[PDB]
Amino acid sequence: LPRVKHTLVPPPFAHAHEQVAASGPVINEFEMRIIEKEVQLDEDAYLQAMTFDGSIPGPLMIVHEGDYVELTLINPPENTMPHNIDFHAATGALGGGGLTLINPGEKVVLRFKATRAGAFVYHCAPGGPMIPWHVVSGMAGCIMVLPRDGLKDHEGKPVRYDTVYYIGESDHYIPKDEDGTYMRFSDPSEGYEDMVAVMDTLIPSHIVFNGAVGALTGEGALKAKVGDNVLFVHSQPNRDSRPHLIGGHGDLVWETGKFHNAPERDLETWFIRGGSAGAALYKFLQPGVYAYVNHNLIEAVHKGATAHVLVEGEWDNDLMEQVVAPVGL
Amino acid sequence: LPRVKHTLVPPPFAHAHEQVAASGPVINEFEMRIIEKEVQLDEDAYLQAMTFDGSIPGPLMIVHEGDYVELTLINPPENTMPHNIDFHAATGALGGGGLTLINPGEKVVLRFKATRAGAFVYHCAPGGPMIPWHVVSGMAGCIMVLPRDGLKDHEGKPVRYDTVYYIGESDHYIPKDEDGTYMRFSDPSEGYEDMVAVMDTLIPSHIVFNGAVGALTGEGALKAKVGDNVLFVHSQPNRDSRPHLIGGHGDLVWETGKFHNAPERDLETWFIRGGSAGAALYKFLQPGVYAYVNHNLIEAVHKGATAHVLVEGEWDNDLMEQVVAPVGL
Amino acid sequence: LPRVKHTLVPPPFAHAHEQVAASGPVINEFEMRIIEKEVQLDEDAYLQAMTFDGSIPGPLMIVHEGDYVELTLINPPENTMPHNIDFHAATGALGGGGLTLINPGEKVVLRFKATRAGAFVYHCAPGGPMIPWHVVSGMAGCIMVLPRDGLKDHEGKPVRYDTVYYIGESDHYIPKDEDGTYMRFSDPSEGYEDMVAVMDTLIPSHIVFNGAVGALTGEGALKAKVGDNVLFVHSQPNRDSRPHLIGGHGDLVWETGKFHNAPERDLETWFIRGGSAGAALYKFLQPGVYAYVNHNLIEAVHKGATAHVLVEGEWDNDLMEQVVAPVGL
Ligand SMILES: O=N[O-]
Ligand SMILES: O=N[O-]
Ligand SMILES: O=N[O-]
Ligand SMILES: O=N[O-]
Ligand SMILES: O=N[O-]
Ligand SMILES: O=N[O-]
Ligand SMILES: [Cu+2]
Ligand SMILES: [Cu+2]
Ligand SMILES: [Cu+2]
Ligand SMILES: [Cu+2]
Ligand SMILES: [Cu+2]
Ligand SMILES: [Cu+2]
Repeated sequence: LPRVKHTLVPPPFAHAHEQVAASGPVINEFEMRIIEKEVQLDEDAYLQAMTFDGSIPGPLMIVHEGDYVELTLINPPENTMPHNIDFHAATGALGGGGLTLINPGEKVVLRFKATRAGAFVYHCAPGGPMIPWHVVSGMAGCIMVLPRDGLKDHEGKPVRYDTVYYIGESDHYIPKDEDGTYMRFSDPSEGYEDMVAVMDTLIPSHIVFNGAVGALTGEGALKAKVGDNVLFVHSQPNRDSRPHLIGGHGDLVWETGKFHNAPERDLETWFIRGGSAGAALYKFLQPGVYAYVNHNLIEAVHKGATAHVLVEGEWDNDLMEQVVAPVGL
Repeated sequence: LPRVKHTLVPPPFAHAHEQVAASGPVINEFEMRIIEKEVQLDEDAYLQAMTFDGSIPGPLMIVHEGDYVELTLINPPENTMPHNIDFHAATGALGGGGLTLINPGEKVVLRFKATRAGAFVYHCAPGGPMIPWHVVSGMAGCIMVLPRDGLKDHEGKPVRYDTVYYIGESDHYIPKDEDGTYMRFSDPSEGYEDMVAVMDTLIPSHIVFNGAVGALTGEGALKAKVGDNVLFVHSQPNRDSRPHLIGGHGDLVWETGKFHNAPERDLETWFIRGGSAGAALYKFLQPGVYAYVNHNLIEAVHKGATAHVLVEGEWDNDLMEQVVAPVGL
Repeated sequence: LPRVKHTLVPPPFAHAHEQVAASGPVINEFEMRIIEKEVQLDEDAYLQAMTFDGSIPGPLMIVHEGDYVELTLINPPENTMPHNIDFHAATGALGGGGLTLINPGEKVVLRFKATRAGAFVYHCAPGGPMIPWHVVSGMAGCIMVLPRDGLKDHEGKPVRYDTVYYIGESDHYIPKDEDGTYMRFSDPSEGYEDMVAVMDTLIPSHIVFNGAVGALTGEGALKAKVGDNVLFVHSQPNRDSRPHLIGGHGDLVWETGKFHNAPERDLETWFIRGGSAGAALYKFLQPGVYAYVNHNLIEAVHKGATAHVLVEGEWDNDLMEQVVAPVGL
């Protein structure tokens, strides 16, 4: 088999790829470096993060069904924790968790066959209580396994996207000092017991896209043009989400994320099961600002789960028109 | 195009309509008036509500796929807030939110084309933090866009309902005084900061059908007869629900709510994604009292999410029979 | 019609049955005894349980679509509560609830026709507030109604399992003494008011498989061999779950649980709606330890929702291989 090396791009973007496989099965080589660091979630709020390649989420990997994935995972010596990786895309050894546990200052190389098409979470899962703590510290990402013959719709005809954005949603449990302010810590372990108490309540303090409140707004706002077919791949490794495109729809949605399943059409809001990634296509019809949200609007607005899409193009009054502008009674 | 004016009926009922379109595409004219008022949720519990037409939920609008909807929205001068409307049925301008923001004492007229069949939430969404607050104050409703050729089942054959009921479920976050009693306020704004703290916990104090605990029980109990095919359209603008008909089933269920998708059959309980409306048909087989619930039974019973259906007709012992009555051991 | 008597086996196992019906419609006789008892949920944590046959969940009953089910339900005189049973599999009388309410020291015999294929919750539901309390005390179980002609896949071809395990997930609301320790009580009623306060927060203290933390680990660990097609039937009577097989997938999944619906394939995680039971088949490919979890990993690890599967067989390096073992940088 040919081998193909890849250079990962941080989310929400995607490394280069073909939808329809150019070749026969290949071996896909990726490398990631584990990075522990405090990140800023919001104006007043920080997280002792544990990341794949410095990002929340970890970067998107793309391959085709029946390729192999061979990943060099590196845990640099300044890190304080063992770490590993579980690919939900993979068969055996706890998704690879059982074969990839590395200490600060080790590497490991795992190969699995991508026997199943879909977008799949991958996350760290060291063992027992370390499993939820590491995930809720940001250590999760997504791999997308495209059918060899590109995407097909509900009746088997090819559909093609012009753009893919990877939206990684994550819940976090930032504990608070006696004064009601979020706590800062020097390292993750110092934060461990107080994070646990928050985690036990199952109420996230933040729920964010691409690692921070507003990360996908302002300078981070996603971009498209009328007529673009955009694929929105959305992961949530630990808790449910109900993605909605305000002003738009899901044209084709695989909310359970697996491309050989029939997608649903015309959805207003769909459902991402915690522990999973889903995918929705939408072809933009109208220019202007859109917002992509978790539709528990408390989660979208008070917790952080809002992204913006800026869309240029010609407006169509047939689809919508302000007939009479805001006027006195 | 012909224009058709409609007189809205408050939920759970529906204004008059045809399932199969009588005509070609038409323009559907609706008008609603925004009403802010304290409503009573339960014996000891009140809400500073913000409503479309005085009801929680806002009334059901019905049209056919490819019609237009032209809505006059009015915000009377005694109201204290700007308000707007986002139709999830609509394409562009944040579902119409961006073109319908009106101050107390203004109106606006929005037209959109109903290009997509299904039941869809519509809700107020003024901007930022006002978005979740206004929704959780009751400002949401549903529009149903029926395929031109009526409803079809999993294999494309026509199915027809004899009755539709619109069940609008809403979560609310009523804050409490120091003594553990729910607070009352003079206006919504006075309640804003204390409601926010409750909202941040993501735990609703109430979760109600048609605006109040027991609203669809007693005098409000829904009604049918053995042999009636009833469509139960169920909205939840902000939080998930898991509707179940006790004693019954969903014969055909579009839990994501969009009629061109294949429905599922024989369901015991289905799932309404927060931010969405779904629909289930059931043809009654047995007379007697049924309960329609959110099947987190804590939500159904402690929070308010229970409705009753009273069904008359002949009992069938073949389906169920008490073989031996309650007798001593 | 023939009558067939059954001897129930406690979960996670299943009484003997045929997948494809041996005979024409029959009458299935079952008997269960209600048992109230304190059970141990975790090292430091007990529940005033109310059970069908002494187990959480109550045992799995299996029949074929169009059979009848005739159940003798017995409430022994040492119990302190009335109790009843609602089969979600059943049509009329609140799933049988309305015809089966028995006092301590009575029995009742209910017959219903199993007109609908799928796995269905059955639970106690005495009336009003007793409904959620009795369920969250463990009184729920599952009945599985197999199509007469066995299971079929997405395109109608027969699929056959070698093993079925019934995984019953339950949320519990164990209140705590002033010192932060879980309370013990002498009887359920003594615990009623303090459990209620916990229930009102909607945050479970425990969320367990087969009635206790670790119940399906260690000596309880599920077992299979490479090449076994295992059916995992998973119930949750009151709250949602997101089952995931770590190291595996759902080959065919009916997450809403009803076998005449098309299953989805290749799922990483699926969704069990509170108030329902779902089913997933998986044919093991790799030997070793797997974990079956609720993929809110806080729920899986901090709350109790983890089971283990121990699988023997030959390892396949084509599916996965540790290319380079854990080595220094
Ligand atoms: O396949 N997107 O360039
Ligand atoms: O319609 N977006 O909340
Ligand atoms: O279409 N119901 O009268
Ligand atoms: O079966 N109704 O809770
Ligand atoms: O049908 N399992 O022996
Ligand atoms: O991939 N199991 O958390
Ligand atoms: Cu880690
Ligand atoms: Cu996982
Ligand atoms: Cu408003
Ligand atoms: Cu919305
Ligand atoms: Cu009971
Ligand atoms: Cu039930």
